[PDB]
Amino acid sequence: LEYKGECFTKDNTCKYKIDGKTYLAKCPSAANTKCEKDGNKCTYDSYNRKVKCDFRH
Repeated sequence: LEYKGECFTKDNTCKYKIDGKTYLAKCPSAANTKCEKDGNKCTYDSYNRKVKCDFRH
């Protein structure tokens, strides 16, 4: 199951939490996966080691 993580402002940044220790993740600069406001939604896939960010409302 995808991990629950958040993203940062347009500065392109993401922080996810994992059982045991917490780590940080980076998101793409794509306007489709970018962040207009810090604290937006974010996701990190360990299967593909790819981190995708999404924003809504």
